[PDB]
Order: sequence, then structure tokens, then C-alpha cells
Amino acid sequence: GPSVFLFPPKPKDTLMISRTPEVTCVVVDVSQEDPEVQFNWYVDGAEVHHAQTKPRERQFNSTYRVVSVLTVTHQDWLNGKEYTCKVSNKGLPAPIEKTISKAKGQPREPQVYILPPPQEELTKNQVSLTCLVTGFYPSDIAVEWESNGQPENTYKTTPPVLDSDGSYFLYSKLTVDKSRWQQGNTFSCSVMHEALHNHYTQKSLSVS
Amino acid sequence: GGPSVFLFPPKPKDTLMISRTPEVTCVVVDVSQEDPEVQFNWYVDGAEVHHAQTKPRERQFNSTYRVVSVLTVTHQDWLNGKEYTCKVSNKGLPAPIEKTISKAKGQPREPQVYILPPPQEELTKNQVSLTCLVTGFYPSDIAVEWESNGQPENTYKTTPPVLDSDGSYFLYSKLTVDKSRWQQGNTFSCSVMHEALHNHYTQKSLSVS
Ligand SMILES: *[C@@H]1O[C@H](CO[C@@H]2O[C@@H](C)[C@@H](O)[C@@H](O)[C@@H]2O)[C@@H](O[C@@H]2O[C@H](CO)[C@@H](O[C@@H]3O[C@H](CO[C@H]4O[C@H](CO)[C@@H](O)[C@H](O)[C@@H]4O[C@@H]4O[C@H](CO)[C@@H](O)[C@H](O)[C@H]4NC(C)=O)[C@@H](O)[C@H](O[C@H]4O[C@H](CO)[C@@H](O)[C@H](O)[C@@H]4O[C@@H]4O[C@H](CO)[C@@H](O)[C@H](O)[C@H]4NC(C)=O)[C@@H]3O)[C@H](O)[C@H]2NC(C)=O)[C@H](O)[C@H]1NC(C)=O
Ligand SMILES: *[C@@H]1O[C@H](CO[C@@H]2O[C@@H](C)[C@@H](O)[C@@H](O)[C@@H]2O)[C@@H](O[C@@H]2O[C@H](CO)[C@@H](O[C@@H]3O[C@H](CO[C@H]4O[C@H](CO)[C@@H](O)[C@H](O)[C@@H]4O[C@@H]4O[C@H](CO)[C@@H](O)[C@H](O)[C@H]4NC(C)=O)[C@@H](O)[C@H](O[C@H]4O[C@H](CO)[C@@H](O)[C@H](O)[C@@H]4O[C@@H]4O[C@H](CO)[C@@H](O)[C@H](O)[C@H]4NC(C)=O)[C@@H]3O)[C@H](O)[C@H]2NC(C)=O)[C@H](O)[C@H]1NC(C)=O
Repeated sequence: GPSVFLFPPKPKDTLMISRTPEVTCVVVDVSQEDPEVQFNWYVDGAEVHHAQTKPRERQFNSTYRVVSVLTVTHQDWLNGKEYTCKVSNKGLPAPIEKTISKAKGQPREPQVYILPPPQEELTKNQVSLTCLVTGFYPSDIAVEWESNGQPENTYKTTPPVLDSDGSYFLYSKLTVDKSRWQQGNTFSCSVMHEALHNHYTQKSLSVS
Repeated sequence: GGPSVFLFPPKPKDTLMISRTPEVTCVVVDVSQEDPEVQFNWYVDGAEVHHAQTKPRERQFNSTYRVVSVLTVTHQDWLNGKEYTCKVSNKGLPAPIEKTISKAKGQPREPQVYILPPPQEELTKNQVSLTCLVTGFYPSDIAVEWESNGQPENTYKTTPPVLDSDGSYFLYSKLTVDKSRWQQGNTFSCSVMHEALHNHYTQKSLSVS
């Protein structure tokens, strides 16, 4: 019957304070005469009550699904206190509790590298760019690219890829133009990953 | 209770060489116990072919039942637009789980392929990375290999297909090799293959040039 799913926030959300990251709790398989639950949290054994819970969001397939937030002061996560959701509903015998904290590991400083494009693209009238990122733990990460001060969106970035050194890697791509590049300017690769001098790093190089 | 059936395609590796024959498979899930087994009444958009090996029932941890249905096929009828089929007759429930699959229809594209050398920042690293980029392709059924002086480089890693711009896709590919052995002039060869490619195969290959 009732199953329970909770989720840690996005890396990008943990790596900047401007958005408090949210450890979230979620429940489906909840019928009607099956009283709503309370989202008892327990941070390492601390009955904190910052929950920005919402009501039961019903479903087409007839499931009173519910949610509830618990934001956290970012630091508690960079060392990952042990968090716990808990269910307070008449229904399944007794509650459901699922601990969650960033997977252990002495993290690693990533290796960011910008790679200018090649000759079979140079010639093409619109050319793309690569910021390889290797050897970092954990895969919890985010990346952006920005064109000389003002940022960008015209870029994509592949979800990570397991790599035999216990550490991950990944790439991205910027579809810049002839107009911008050879006509004098560089571009910047922004890399948010905890274990680094201010986590964020930026790389950049131009015509050379 | 809710007997299900699911259909399956062949890997984008098993349809780019005929040494391998593409495997097409039909999976019967969550049967019932005293239910008799089933019959596989295949087709090919209308051709009840009979070359589909049947393995007797295989129970499942949840004390349930499942079966499978294989298909050795053709690197042709599968790459032109022939919609294959499957069907189970079962005393389970009044049902013929009439199912079909096509090739991922849609216009095939022209995937551009490049190799990228280590960054000036990487250099003084013990081992070394080297990159294969592929962009501008539809569909995403594309395979990748890396090699050197002919020899097969198996020690490589692959970034799964990702979406991009023009409705097309892309994917990068990475390799770690001895910077030492590197500096002594050794070309390295990315080598992809995808549907409507030149002979369904092009590779680029470079080194310290
Ligand atoms: C009735 O309807 C509800 C509501 O959903 C509706 O119907 C479904 C079919 C979809 O069409 C919905 O769009 C639609 O609204 C159904 O509830 C759905 O079904 C089950 C639960 O019943 C859930 O499956 C789990 O999904 C989580 C991932 O959570 C994401 O799931 C979907 C995307 O993957 C997406 O639908 C969800 O919204 C949710 O998306 C996340 O949302 C948060 C919240 O904002 C957001 O922050 C995230 O960014 C976003 N993430 C993504 C990726 O989009 C998944 O984690 C679960 O996998 C675990 O459990 C599996 C078995 O359940 C197991 O096979 C997996 O391997 C994995 O196992 C876990 O593994 C780790 C490590 O090994 C371990 O620590 C865990 O303990 C272990 N867990 C277990 C159990 O083993 C799982 O797949 C759906 O998410 C859920 N969707 C919603 C919206 O509630 C319901 O099923 C319907 N019933 C019927 C009969 O149809
Ligand atoms: C009782 O047990 C059985 C047996 O399960 C087994 O035993 C348990 C105890 C555990 O050990 C399990 O780990 C183990 O599987 C249960 O039977 C299962 O039933 C579920 C349905 O609820 C099936 O889920 C399907 O999942 C496939 C995903 O494809 C991969 O899934 C598995 C990942 O490991 C893998 O086992 C599968 O084989 C398959 O992986 C590929 O398999 C082929 C084999 O033919 C192999 O050659 C490949 O190499 C292998 N590759 C990889 C990478 O694994 C999925 O296709 C189905 O999802 C469809 O439907 C979902 C909604 O139900 C939807 O969310 C999905 O997106 C997808 O939707 C389809 O999407 C396509 C394209 O977008 C669209 O065209 C379709 O219209 C659309 N259809 C629908 C309906 O949405 C499906 O969910 C399990 O595969 C199956 N397992 C087995 C072994 O049979 C049974 O559920 C148990 N009962 C209970 C109550 O728990």
C-alpha cells in the first residue's frame, strides 16, 4: 500500500545561499478515509518545525498524494547532518522514516578545462565549445556558461558519467558564432561543486 | 492480477554490423500460476514469421511468472520502416496483448564528429584526457569506439546521448591514456556509427599534430 519518497535538493541549490536548499518529503498511495499524515522530521534527533508543508494533492489515478518541505541552512548539508522524514497517518501499521544525507566520501577537487573548437567546426558558420570537468566527488554539481560579462542560456550540459576512479566527469556545449569569437572576446565556464576554493570556479580563454 | 506485456528493440550496437544479428524481444510479465503458458503469434506488419525462440516460464522473486520471446532479424527490414509485432494467447485473461514496434521514425540527420586534444592546463598531468565530440544527429541510436594505431582502445568512457538545439542530439566521449606514451607521437581514433552515416561509419583520428 502506502509508499513514501523524499528527495534532497539540487546541487545548484545547495551551492548558493540565495536559495535555501530544500530537503523534501513526498507520499503517494494515500486514499481518502486514511487520515492525512504529519511530516515529522528529525534532524540528527532534532524536532525542527520549518516544514513548508502543502495539502494533499489528489491524483487522476485516485491517490491523495501529499508533500512537505524542510529547507536547511546550507552548512548543515556541506557536512550533511542526518535527516529523517516520518509519517503520521492512520493507514499502514506504524510510520515510514527514511534517512538522507550526502553520500560519504572525502571529496575531490574537480578538474575544469576549456577546450576551444576544431577545424571541421571553425569553417562552419556557427561553432560550439566544451568545458570538460573530471575527477570530482560527488556528482552533485552545476555548471553555466557566460559570454563576456552577461551570461548565456544557449548551452547544454550532459548529466554525469561514472568513471573507474570512483570519481565522475562530464561536459557541456556552447553554440557561439563566427560573429562573436574571431571578432575579439572570450567566454567563461562556471563550475559549482562544493569541494573547491569557494566551490565555484571559472575558466576562460580566447583566440590563441 | 494485472498481466502485462512489453516490447523491445535492438541495441544501436547490434544493428551496425551483421556479424551480430539484432535481437528483438517480447516480455510477458506478472502472469498467473495455474494459467497455462502462452503462444507467441508474431508478425512483421502482416507477416506471421516463426523464428522466435521460446523459453518456458520463468518465475519472479515476488513469486510471480514471466516469459520472453526472441527474434533474430535483418539489418534491412529493420532499417527502412517495417513495423514488427508480438502477441500472446493465454488462459490468464481474455486478451491477445497485440503489440507492435517500429523503427524510430523521423528524418535521419548528418552527425558531425570531432576529436579534441588535452587543454594546455591538463598537460602536466600524469595520465591525460582526450575528447570525442559528436553533434547534430537524429535519431540517438549511435555507437562510439576509440582506438590507436589500429589497436582497440577499450579503456574509454562514454557520455550517453543528450538532446540539443535543431531537434538533434549530441554526445561527448573521453579517454585517459599515459601522457608519457602520449608525447611520443601516437594518433588516437574516435570512431562512431549511426544509421544514415557515410557507409554507416566515419572516424576521425589524431595525436600531436
Ligand atoms: C498513481 O499516481 C502517482 C502520481 O504520479 C502520477 O502517475 C505516474 C505514473 C506519473 O505519470 C506521474 O507523472 C503522475 O503524476 C504515482 O506515483 C508515482 O509512482 C511512484 C510511486 O507510486 C514513483 O516512482 C518513484 O519515483 C522516484 C523519483 O521521484 C520522481 O519520480 C518521477 C521521475 O523519476 C516523477 O513522477 C516524480 O515527480 C519524481 O520526480 C521528482 O520530483 C521531485 C519533487 O519536486 C523533484 O525534486 C525531482 O527533481 C524529480 N525527479 C525526477 C527524476 O524527475 C524514484 O526515486 C523511485 O525510484 C526508487 O524506487 C523504485 C521503486 O519505486 C526503484 O525501482 C528505484 O531504483 C529507486 O529505488 C531507490 O534506490 C535508492 C538507492 O538504490 C534507495 O535509497 C531507495 O530506498 C530505493 N527505493 C526503493 C523503493 O527501492 C520511484 O521510481 C513516482 O515518482 C511517483 N510520481 C509522483 C509524481 O508521485 C503512482 O505510482 C500511480 N500509481 C499507479 C498504479 O499508476
Ligand atoms: C513482480 O516481479 C516482476 C519481475 O520484476 C523483477 O523482479 C523484482 C523482484 C526485481 O528483481 C526487479 O528488479 C525485476 O525486474 C515485475 O515485472 C516488472 O514489471 C515492471 C512494470 O511495473 C516492468 O517495468 C518496465 O520497465 C521497462 C524499463 O525497461 C527496463 O526496465 C528494467 C530495468 O532494470 C529491466 O529489467 C527491463 O528488462 C528493461 O531493461 C531492458 O530489458 C531488456 C529485456 O527485454 C534488455 O534486453 C535490455 O538490455 C534492458 N536494458 C536495461 C538498460 O535495463 C519499461 O519499458 C516499462 O516502462 C514503461 O511503462 C512505464 C509505466 O508502467 C513508463 O513509466 C515507462 O516510461 C515505459 O513507458 C513506455 O515508454 C515507451 C517509450 O517512451 C512508450 O512507447 C510506451 O507506450 C510506454 N508504455 C507505458 C505502459 O508507459 C515498464 O515499466 C519491469 O520491466 C518488470 N520486470 C521484469 C523482470 O519483467 C512485476 O512488476 C512485479 N510485481 C510487483 C507488484 O512488484
